Amino acid sequence: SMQIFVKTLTGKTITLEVEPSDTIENVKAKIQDKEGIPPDQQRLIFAGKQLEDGRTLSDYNIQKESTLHLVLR
Ligand SMILES: [Mg+2]
Ligand SMILES: [Mg+2]
Ligand SMILES: [Zn+2]
Repeated sequence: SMQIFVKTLTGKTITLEVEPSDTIENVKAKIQDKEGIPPDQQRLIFAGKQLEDGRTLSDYNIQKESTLHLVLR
């Protein structure tokens, strides 16, 4: 039942419920439910790296209570 956090540029904090197997595309689908940003307009960054829609959270060692950064495009 793992939680992660997404911070927008103006400091909003979105809490997501994810599994380490979830893909980044999944995470954007969850963010869309909460914020109303279509997945194609979302950039997610973690530890400096842009995250790719095909990889999973585990593929990036993103664990419980990690913070991802959300920027638009
Ligand atoms: Mg899931
Ligand atoms: Mg599952
Ligand atoms: Zn995509």
